[PDB]
Amino acid sequence: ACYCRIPACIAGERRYGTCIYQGRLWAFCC
Repeated sequence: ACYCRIPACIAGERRYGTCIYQGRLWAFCC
């Protein structure tokens, strides 16, 4: 399962779609 976009190990994969929730997008983090 993928989490949201947070200043973390965002590398590896980059999600194109963005999640609008409280102003926080979801990057591909695993």
